[PDB]
Amino acid sequence: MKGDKKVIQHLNKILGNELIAINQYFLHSRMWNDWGLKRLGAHEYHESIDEMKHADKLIERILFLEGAPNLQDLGKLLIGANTQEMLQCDLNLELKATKDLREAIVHCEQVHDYVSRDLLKDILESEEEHIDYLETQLGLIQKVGLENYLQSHMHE
Amino acid sequence: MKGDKKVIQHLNKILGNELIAINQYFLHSRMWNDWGLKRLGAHEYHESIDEMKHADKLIERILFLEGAPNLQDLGKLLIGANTQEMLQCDLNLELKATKDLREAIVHCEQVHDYVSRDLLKDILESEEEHIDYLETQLGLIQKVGLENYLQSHMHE
Amino acid sequence: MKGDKKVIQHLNKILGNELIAINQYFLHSRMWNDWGLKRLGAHEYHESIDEMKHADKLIERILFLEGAPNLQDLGKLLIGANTQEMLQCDLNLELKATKDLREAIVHCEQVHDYVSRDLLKDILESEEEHIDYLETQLGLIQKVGLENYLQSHMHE
Amino acid sequence: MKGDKKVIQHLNKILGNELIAINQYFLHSRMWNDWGLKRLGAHEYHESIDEMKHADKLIERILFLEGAPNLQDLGKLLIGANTQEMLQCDLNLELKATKDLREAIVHCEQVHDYVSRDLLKDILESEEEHIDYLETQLGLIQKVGLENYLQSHMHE
Amino acid sequence: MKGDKKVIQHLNKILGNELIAINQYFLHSRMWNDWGLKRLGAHEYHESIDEMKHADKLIERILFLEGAPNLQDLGKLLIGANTQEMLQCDLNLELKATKDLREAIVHCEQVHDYVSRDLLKDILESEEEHIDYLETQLGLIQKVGLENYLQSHMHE
Amino acid sequence: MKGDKKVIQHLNKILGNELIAINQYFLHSRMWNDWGLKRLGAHEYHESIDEMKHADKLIERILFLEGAPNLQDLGKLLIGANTQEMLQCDLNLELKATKDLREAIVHCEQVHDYVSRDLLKDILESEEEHIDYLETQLGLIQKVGLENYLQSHMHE
Amino acid sequence: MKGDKKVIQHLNKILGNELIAINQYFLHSRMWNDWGLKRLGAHEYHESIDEMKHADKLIERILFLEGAPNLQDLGKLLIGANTQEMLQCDLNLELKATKDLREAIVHCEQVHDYVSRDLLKDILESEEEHIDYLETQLGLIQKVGLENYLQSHMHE
Ligand code: HEM
Ligand code: HEM
Ligand code: HEM
Ligand code: HEM
Ligand SMILES: [Fe+2]
Ligand SMILES: [Fe+2]
Ligand SMILES: [Fe+2]
Ligand SMILES: [Fe+2]
Ligand SMILES: [Fe+2]
Ligand SMILES: [Fe+2]
Ligand SMILES: [Fe+2]
Ligand SMILES: [Fe+2]
Ligand SMILES: [Fe+2]
Ligand SMILES: [Fe+2]
Ligand SMILES: [Fe+2]
Ligand SMILES: [Fe+2]
Ligand SMILES: [Fe+2]
Ligand SMILES: [Fe+2]
Ligand SMILES: [Fe+2]
Ligand SMILES: [Fe+2]
Ligand SMILES: [Fe+2]
Ligand SMILES: [Fe+2]
Ligand SMILES: [Fe+2]
Ligand SMILES: [Fe+2]
Ligand SMILES: [Fe+2]
Ligand SMILES: [Fe+2]
Ligand SMILES: [Fe+2]
Ligand SMILES: [Fe+2]
Ligand SMILES: [Fe+2]
Ligand SMILES: [Fe+2]
Ligand SMILES: [Fe+2]
Ligand SMILES: [Fe+2]
Ligand SMILES: [Fe+2]
Ligand SMILES: [Fe+2]
Ligand SMILES: [Fe+2]
Ligand SMILES: [Fe+2]
Ligand SMILES: [Fe+2]
Ligand SMILES: [Fe+2]
Ligand SMILES: [Fe+2]
Ligand SMILES: [Fe+2]
Ligand SMILES: [Fe+2]
Ligand SMILES: [Fe+2]
Ligand SMILES: [Fe+2]
Ligand SMILES: [Fe+2]
Ligand SMILES: [Fe+2]
Ligand SMILES: [Fe+2]
Ligand SMILES: [K+]
Ligand SMILES: [K+]
Repeated sequence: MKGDKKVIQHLNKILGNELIAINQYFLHSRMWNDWGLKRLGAHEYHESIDEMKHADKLIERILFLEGAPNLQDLGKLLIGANTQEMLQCDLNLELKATKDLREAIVHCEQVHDYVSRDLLKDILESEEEHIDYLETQLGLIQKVGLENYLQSHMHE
Repeated sequence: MKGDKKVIQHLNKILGNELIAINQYFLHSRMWNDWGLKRLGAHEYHESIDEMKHADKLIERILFLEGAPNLQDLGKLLIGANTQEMLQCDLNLELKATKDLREAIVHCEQVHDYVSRDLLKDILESEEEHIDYLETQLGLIQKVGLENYLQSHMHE
Repeated sequence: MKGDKKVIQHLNKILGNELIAINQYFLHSRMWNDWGLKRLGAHEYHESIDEMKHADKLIERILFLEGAPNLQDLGKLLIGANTQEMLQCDLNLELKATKDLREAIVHCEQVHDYVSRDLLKDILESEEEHIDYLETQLGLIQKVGLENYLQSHMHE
Repeated sequence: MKGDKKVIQHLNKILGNELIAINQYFLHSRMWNDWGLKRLGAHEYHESIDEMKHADKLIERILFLEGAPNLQDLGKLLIGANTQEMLQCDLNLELKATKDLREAIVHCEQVHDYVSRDLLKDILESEEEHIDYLETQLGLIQKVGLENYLQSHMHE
Repeated sequence: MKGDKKVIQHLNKILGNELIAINQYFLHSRMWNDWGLKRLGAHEYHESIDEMKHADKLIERILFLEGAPNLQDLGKLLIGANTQEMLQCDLNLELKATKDLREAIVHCEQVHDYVSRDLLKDILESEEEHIDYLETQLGLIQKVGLENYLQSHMHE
Repeated sequence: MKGDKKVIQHLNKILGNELIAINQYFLHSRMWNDWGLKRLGAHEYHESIDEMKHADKLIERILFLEGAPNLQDLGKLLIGANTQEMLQCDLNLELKATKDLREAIVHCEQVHDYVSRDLLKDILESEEEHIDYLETQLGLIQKVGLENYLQSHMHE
Repeated sequence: MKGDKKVIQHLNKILGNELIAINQYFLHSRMWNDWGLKRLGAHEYHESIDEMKHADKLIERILFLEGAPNLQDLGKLLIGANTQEMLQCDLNLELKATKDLREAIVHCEQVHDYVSRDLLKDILESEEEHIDYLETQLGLIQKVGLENYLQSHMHE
């Protein structure tokens, strides 16, 4: 079905953010597992999988709308050197992603692509849950202390 | 069955205390959940449900006794800003509530409303369990340290 | 995540309508039970639970957006003295509440809080089902007669 | 297999009556449901489904006989404004349908299309059960009174 | 264990009331069954059984306290002539019986017979439930009309 | 609940498109079954049932909003003579129908009928899935050849 | 455990090839699904998943060896425009990848990193299986014809 060219460009931009998130979260997950922080690693792995699922739905929609999904252009991964930085790197990524999602939704609405809008709203709800998770972890580090917070995420 | 007018006023006063506790504990539960302290949040939620059940029983008794349950007047909620304050606010409210229950029970005994006395003694048993839980939590914060106490209440 | 201050005001206004509904429908449910109209009583109880779940979702959203849920201010309960009045009182409250939901949705759209919009739309769908239930009951009272209508709602 | 042109014309005429009944009865069903008369609504829905099944068998037989099923021409729906009128509209429609079925059966017999006759006879049996149902409800309204009759058909 | 003579007197007085209610409710039950009002007859039968269980517990207590249970003196049965009168007769009996229960509890409390007091409170709780049932049925007759009320209690 | 008159006109217009599609796809389904192309006939039957479900939800929404569902007006069925034409006729109907859905949604949004908007968006999502199916089949005909495509849809 | 720097370089080079293959195959899978060639789509999906698992193991080994996995430098995706081109692009990628694997294995053997050699040998077995699959499909296209080959891969 012939889609709006600007919508497709937006969909491809959201896809680009997912592809960053996939790799960033996967690496952070394996870094935490490597350190023995297996509960943090397991949770970060599931964040990664969520983004893989987002990317898949974006790819399917771009192809239905007769555009070309861009999986070639991989933007800058934000890799931290410790748990506190890793969480904040993820949270910086998510905040930038939600800004792009909101702008894409505005454009879908303007050209009446309501099905793409709905897809993007679904992704956005998930990213806001991710933001909640990240803010909540950083807040817990402050309330319980870094050492306790890491202790609590050693064993699954 | 026409009840004693002052007994009914006592029952409405107990009901008013229940309505404060429902809202205060429900908000505290959701604050704890929002902070990622989900074991505290789940326990406070069950305390809130406990108060909803007390209110229900009082409402039904007031109606049986041909009174008018007052769900309109909501007294002051005591909303803490951190875990220590939230526990102490709940404890302050429980202590005021039990004082009112004791006076209601004196009046029921005086006019021979033994069934209302029984209902109020059941509520009071529950309130003293609530007090024991709150006092114990505050005690545990001093024995294990606030950061340890909060750590132990992160995960269900 | 930092929410829009006027969206948060809108959410607290919707929450305030929910808190009226919880108390109004709970009291009506227990009044119908007390009269032995158990089928009305049970249906109204489940309406009350619906509103408790709406309030919980609003409370959680407000807190995520870093606002303060307002559970302190309780508006006017509309309590009737018979089945016809109680149904019309509920219907009056739902119509007022849907007006506030629509204005809140307008604001969420204006500032691109699409997740809050979605949540309010979900609540709005529920309220329109509540309206449909209430209008239908008032219509059945006209079609079958009041005494028949009440007879059919005596027994669960 | 090449059918008789006038038989196929008869079959298309019966189908056209089925198409009126599907729509008329589906609308009456949803109106009854809308008014909270859910037992009437459910039973009319099932009458609707029966007519859909009649239409299906007629379409398959027309195509086997190398005819062209006519789903384009929709005759006049008879929509009532209250229960008594809706039942009478349905009955009026059934009685016209059975007149057409009988004439179709005569023609099938005359040209030895015995399998078509058998299908039409099966449909006619169902229409006569529909007629019995409708006549019987109208009699019950008279015997038990309209308000009682509607009361008995509120709840499934 | 030697009981207080006046407590035992009180218990025999309560037992006397139980014996009236057993026969009164049993007869009313069989009258309603005989008339084909089986739902009323079944519920009245269960009230009779309740009173039989009360009598059993009073007999057992009197014998433990080394008194002599009095099953010989049967007070006046109030037998109604129609459903309304029968419910009112039952309600008159219950209200008179709760008056004697309260005076017995006062005396139990006065001589520290706290176990007998607890037994009488449990009975009194059952009697207020019986009162609620009877009051509610009389109220339902007013709200739905006598003929509707009886119709709804023909079939179990 | 009194709805917006132009919204109801839009819903009745969507309903009109559903009624065309019901009959068109049902006839196409039975044509495919009659030719022994049973996998195409079964899938087309399921499209037809999807449309009946859309029609049902529209009818229910129109009645709730106190409008009059129009099941009387049946637009022009596009009936093809072979598989390729039938698929294109269906595709042409869907593309016309999504146009009317988009315009109906614009109007719902403008008058704040957010529940009607959500219902139409759900229908639109389904229609775009239908378009995807149709376009894909026409594409497979080109990629595998007509004879291979038909062969693959003989047997369920 | 400190690993050989040049081994880690080899592992990151292998990882770079996995990352290309993941994206290329995932996009080829979804292109096939979009065209209705769903057997090809599912199989290419599972190839993509295989590469994700190769990547994971490489990432884990690199971290264990105190290296930094490189997920940032995504090489050129080879995207075909039709089934034959897509298969050949995949085969070209696999053949380049196996040459890098053989060179990495030589180096692991030279420095006695026999655990790394074993992991690479397991990956190599899988790539050779991937090569066999792809060569076989290209051969079948020649033996059965392109249209037959695609036909056979439409339905799962
Ligand atoms: C460095 C890049 C990637 C890595 C390491 C990776 C890793 C993984 C792993 C380990 C799994 C679980 C496989 C299993 O054991 O079942 C998985 C699943 C999956 N991947 Fe990836 N992945 C990557 C990139 C991608 C991309 C770019 C996409 C899509 C565009 C994607 C789509 C999926 C999907 C759909 C699943 C299955 C999710 C489900 O459970 O439903 N992946 N990935
Ligand atoms: C007059 C005030 C209230 C009364 C009498 C009341 C009563 C009740 C009762 C009887 C239950 C079922 C408890 C059980 O047996 O499990 C319940 C459940 C619940 N209440 Fe309340 N409630 C009140 C206010 C509230 C408020 C203000 C909120 C939230 C802001 C709330 C949230 C809930 C929730 C979430 C549930 C569980 C619902 C479920 O089953 O999923 N309630 N309430
Ligand atoms: C106003 C037009 C129509 C409406 C609203 C309607 C509605 C429905 C609904 C709601 C169902 C149940 C679907 C499910 O939940 O599985 C159904 C089933 C069905 N419909 Fe219709 N329908 C319409 C027209 C037609 C026509 C014109 C035909 C045939 C000529 C037809 C044939 C069927 C058949 C065969 C079934 C399956 C029934 C069974 O075996 O249970 N429908 N319809
Ligand atoms: C001193 C007077 C009476 C006492 C203490 C007494 C006690 C009891 C008790 C303890 C039961 C068992 C109830 C249960 O736990 O389910 C019972 C059952 C019953 N009683 Fe009595 N009762 C008395 C008089 C009567 C009378 C006067 C009638 C009838 C005219 C009656 C009719 C019945 C019946 C029909 C049952 C059910 C027995 C069954 O299971 O078939 N009772 N009674
Ligand atoms: Fe995402
Ligand atoms: Fe396509
Ligand atoms: Fe834009
Ligand atoms: Fe969605
Ligand atoms: Fe995310
Ligand atoms: Fe955690
Ligand atoms: Fe360990
Ligand atoms: Fe309480
Ligand atoms: Fe009462
Ligand atoms: Fe007092
Ligand atoms: Fe008790
Ligand atoms: Fe309490
Ligand atoms: Fe604890
Ligand atoms: Fe609500
Ligand atoms: Fe937060
Ligand atoms: Fe506003
Ligand atoms: Fe939602
Ligand atoms: Fe509501
Ligand atoms: Fe009853
Ligand atoms: Fe028919
Ligand atoms: Fe044929
Ligand atoms: Fe004829
Ligand atoms: Fe037959
Ligand atoms: Fe019929
Ligand atoms: Fe009902
Ligand atoms: Fe008794
Ligand atoms: Fe003894
Ligand atoms: Fe005494
Ligand atoms: Fe007891
Ligand atoms: Fe009693
Ligand atoms: Fe549709
Ligand atoms: Fe309505
Ligand atoms: Fe318009
Ligand atoms: Fe929805
Ligand atoms: Fe469609
Ligand atoms: Fe065959
Ligand atoms: Fe690989
Ligand atoms: Fe290590
Ligand atoms: Fe080397
Ligand atoms: Fe190995
Ligand atoms: Fe490979
Ligand atoms: Fe197919
Ligand atoms: K009646
Ligand atoms: K072939």
